[PDB]
Amino acid sequence: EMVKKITSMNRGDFKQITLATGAGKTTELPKAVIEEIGRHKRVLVLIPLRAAAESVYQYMRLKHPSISFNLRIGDMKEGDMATGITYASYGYFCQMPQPKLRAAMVEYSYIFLDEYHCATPEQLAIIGKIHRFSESIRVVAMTATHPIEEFIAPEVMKGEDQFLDIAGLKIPVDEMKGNMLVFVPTRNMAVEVAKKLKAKGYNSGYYPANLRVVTSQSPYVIVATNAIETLPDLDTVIDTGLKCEKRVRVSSKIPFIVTGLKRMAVTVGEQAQRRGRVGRVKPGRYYRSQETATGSKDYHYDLLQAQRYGIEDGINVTKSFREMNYDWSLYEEDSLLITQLEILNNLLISEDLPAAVKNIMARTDHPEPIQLAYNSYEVQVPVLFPKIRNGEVTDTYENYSFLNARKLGEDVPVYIYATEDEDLAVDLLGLDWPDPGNQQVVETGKALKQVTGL
Repeated sequence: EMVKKITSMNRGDFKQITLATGAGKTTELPKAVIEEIGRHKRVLVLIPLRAAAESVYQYMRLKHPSISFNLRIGDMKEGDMATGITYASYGYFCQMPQPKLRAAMVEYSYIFLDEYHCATPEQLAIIGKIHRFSESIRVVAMTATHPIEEFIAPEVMKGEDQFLDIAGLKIPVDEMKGNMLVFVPTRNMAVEVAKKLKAKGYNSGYYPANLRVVTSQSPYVIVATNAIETLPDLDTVIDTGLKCEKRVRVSSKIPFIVTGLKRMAVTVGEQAQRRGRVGRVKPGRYYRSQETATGSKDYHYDLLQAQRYGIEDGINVTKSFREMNYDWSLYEEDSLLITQLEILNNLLISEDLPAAVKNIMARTDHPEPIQLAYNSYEVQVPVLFPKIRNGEVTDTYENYSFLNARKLGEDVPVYIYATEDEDLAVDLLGLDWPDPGNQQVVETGKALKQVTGL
């Protein structure tokens, strides 16, 4: 039925498709579109995960031997002209330079965007990069967006006397005749307060081989992280409603960009994963905490990692994102931070990147190679900041391949981009970030003070 909606479209129109019925919104809708449009025509489907693109590819070449199917999760294909439907990852087209990306994308009758709501750096790069020639393409963006009892589990006050201590959540002792699953933010608590249940008397386990031995005996009470990737006869769910995910702080004073792991609330979909862990077998329970699960995923960190894919081509990934989201209306905007990340994206690409630094990004194991690109405007040698452990300065450092870095000492560098832990060392060692020495970063700073005021 939605086929004649999709087949109304000219080159230069976009549609958002909400419906996600059956085991394949991304399987059945393009099938129906290529039935109507013809097997002589190439159709593109873009899937976040590499494995999901392969899984859907295997299933569709099996259910449908009349229609041709193609997989693109690896290396580039030059002059690629496969005539059927193509299941590809976003990372695949993220290899492509802008002439090649254009040359690839105009060759399709339709381009289907699957699970745009994940907002991975490869996703935000692609969707922003294709909107640059939005006039030449037909773009369709689709998404997904037994009894369970609701109680907001109340927070435990310090020094307080039919309840048990579960990381500051009030859950009754009577619910320890069942089988319960604890969701926690810190990668540390799932070792510690999971040990505590065993130190209280409750049979417990953390986050494969250790899981199989733990799962068999009862009562079982497990503390776990975000691993949907079901469960042996799960009775009850407890949720702290929080997670540990990356944030980006922007300031007009050095360091301009600060990033790191932070305790933030989950989304509605990410909560539905926690709400939907029990129930299917028998009517189970749900105990969340007193924080609102957000409507959208806060993507601003991934948007920063996304800027890396615009450097070689000279594309402002953040500018390209802003305009795409004005036309297509895919995501929620924090106007101020988006506006702030843009001026930094003007700094990032204001100059040609030095050939040496352009090598280091490609071959290193640094989790944030973008940090090297931002700091190259002020620093010619990367700086090893002493690692922070349990909020305190250590003697340990990060050994990252190809960095050729200088250890901090007391010499504090002029950094445009820093980490919370790097910023904390400078607080705690009793030290100060110096002022900008390069005028282009001065210019960016003046601009960021201006855009916060309004």
